[PDB]
Amino acid sequence: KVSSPKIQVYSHYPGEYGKENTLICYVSGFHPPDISIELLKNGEVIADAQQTDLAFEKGWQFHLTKSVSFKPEKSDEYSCSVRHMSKTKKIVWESNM
Repeated sequence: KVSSPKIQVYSHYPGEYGKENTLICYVSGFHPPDISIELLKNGEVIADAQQTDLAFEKGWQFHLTKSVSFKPEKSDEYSCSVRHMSKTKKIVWESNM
C-alpha cells in the first residue's frame, strides 16, 4: 500500500535577501498518488503558485513540482506544506541565509 512523500524545498538561484527568486518544492516517492501541495509565507498560502502535471516513472515513482516567485527577507519563513493520506507535513525552506 503506502509510502510517505519525500519533500524538498529550495530556491532556483542563491537565496540572498531582497532579490527576486523562485521558491520550489519537489515532492516524490509517495504512495498513493493522491496529494496536495501548498507553498506558504509565514504559514499563509502563497497565491498563483504553479504545479507541474503528476509525473510517473519506472512503474513505481510519482513526483510533482510546485513553484512561485518570491523575494526572501530575513524575518520571513517560507515553507512547503504537503498533505498525503489526510496528514499534513510542513518543511521549512532552509535558507542559510
